[PDB]
Amino acid sequence: EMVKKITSMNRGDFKQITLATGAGKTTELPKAVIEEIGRHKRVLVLIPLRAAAESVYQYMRLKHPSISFNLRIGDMKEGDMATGITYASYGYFCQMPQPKLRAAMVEYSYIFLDEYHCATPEQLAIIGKIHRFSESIRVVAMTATHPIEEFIAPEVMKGEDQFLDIAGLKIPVDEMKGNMLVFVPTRNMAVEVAKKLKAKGYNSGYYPANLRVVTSQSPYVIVATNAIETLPDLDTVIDTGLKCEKRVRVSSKIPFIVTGLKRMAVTVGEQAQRRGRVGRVKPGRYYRSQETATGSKDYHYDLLQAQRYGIEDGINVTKSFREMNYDWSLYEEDSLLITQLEILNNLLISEDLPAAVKNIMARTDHPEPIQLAYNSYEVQVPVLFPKIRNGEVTDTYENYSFLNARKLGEDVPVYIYATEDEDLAVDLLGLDWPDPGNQQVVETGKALKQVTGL
Repeated sequence: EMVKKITSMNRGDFKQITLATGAGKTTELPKAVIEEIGRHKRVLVLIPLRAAAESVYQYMRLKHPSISFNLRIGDMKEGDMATGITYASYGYFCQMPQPKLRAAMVEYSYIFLDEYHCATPEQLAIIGKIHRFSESIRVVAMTATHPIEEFIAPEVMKGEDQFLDIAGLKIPVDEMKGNMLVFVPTRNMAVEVAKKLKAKGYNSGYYPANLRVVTSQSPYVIVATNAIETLPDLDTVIDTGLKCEKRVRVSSKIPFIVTGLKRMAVTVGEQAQRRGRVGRVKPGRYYRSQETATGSKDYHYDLLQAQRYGIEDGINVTKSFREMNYDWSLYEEDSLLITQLEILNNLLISEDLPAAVKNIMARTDHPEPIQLAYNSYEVQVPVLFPKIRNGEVTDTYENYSFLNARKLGEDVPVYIYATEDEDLAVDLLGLDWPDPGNQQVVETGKALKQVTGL
């Protein structure tokens, strides 16, 4: 039925498709579109995960031997002209330079965007990069967006006397005749307060081989992280409603960009994963905490990692994102931070990147190679900041391949981009970030003070 909606479209129109019925919104809708449009025509489907693109590819070449199917999760294909439907990852087209990306994308009758709501750096790069020639393409963006009892589990006050201590959540002792699953933010608590249940008397386990031995005996009470990737006869769910995910702080004073792991609330979909862990077998329970699960995923960190894919081509990934989201209306905007990340994206690409630094990004194991690109405007040698452990300065450092870095000492560098832990060392060692020495970063700073005021 939605086929004649999709087949109304000219080159230069976009549609958002909400419906996600059956085991394949991304399987059945393009099938129906290529039935109507013809097997002589190439159709593109873009899937976040590499494995999901392969899984859907295997299933569709099996259910449908009349229609041709193609997989693109690896290396580039030059002059690629496969005539059927193509299941590809976003990372695949993220290899492509802008002439090649254009040359690839105009060759399709339709381009289907699957699970745009994940907002991975490869996703935000692609969707922003294709909107640059939005006039030449037909773009369709689709998404997904037994009894369970609701109680907001109340927070435990310090020094307080039919309840048990579960990381500051009030859950009754009577619910320890069942089988319960604890969701926690810190990668540390799932070792510690999971040990505590065993130190209280409750049979417990953390986050494969250790899981199989733990799962068999009862009562079982497990503390776990975000691993949907079901469960042996799960009775009850407890949720702290929080997670540990990356944030980006922007300031007009050095360091301009600060990033790191932070305790933030989950989304509605990410909560539905926690709400939907029990129930299917028998009517189970749900105990969340007193924080609102957000409507959208806060993507601003991934948007920063996304800027890396615009450097070689000279594309402002953040500018390209802003305009795409004005036309297509895919995501929620924090106007101020988006506006702030843009001026930094003007700094990032204001100059040609030095050939040496352009090598280091490609071959290193640094989790944030973008940090090297931002700091190259002020620093010619990367700086090893002493690692922070349990909020305190250590003697340990990060050994990252190809960095050729200088250890901090007391010499504090002029950094445009820093980490919370790097910023904390400078607080705690009793030290100060110096002022900008390069005028282009001065210019960016003046601009960021201006855009916060309004």
